[PDB]
Amino acid sequence: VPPGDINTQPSQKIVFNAPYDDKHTYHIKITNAGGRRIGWAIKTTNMRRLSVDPPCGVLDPKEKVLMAVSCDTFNAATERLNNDRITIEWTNTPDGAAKQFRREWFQGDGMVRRKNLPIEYNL
Repeated sequence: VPPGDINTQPSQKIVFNAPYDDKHTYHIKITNAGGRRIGWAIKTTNMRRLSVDPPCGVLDPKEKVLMAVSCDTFNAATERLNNDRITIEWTNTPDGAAKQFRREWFQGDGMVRRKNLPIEYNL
């Protein structure tokens, strides 16, 4: 069956504040707003600058995880600011699955749901 939804905080996007002369580490609360257990994974678009940790996990119904999105120093006057975003994928976990993330959940026949959280740089 299709995966239920998640809630994230923040909900629509993530904003990083100048100054960018130091590394900053923001968070994201991901909550599983559905009726079944889900496995989830995270990407970002700019991996020399931006990071994610942990890059995946499992989440029972109503269960939450706090996730760290890091942003390294960079010259905000000079470098790319524009098409960055975080991407969360999840799917329902197979029947009788353990609570350790398995990439092959994402690969066989099934459904994958995603949500993007664009990054904004507040200069």
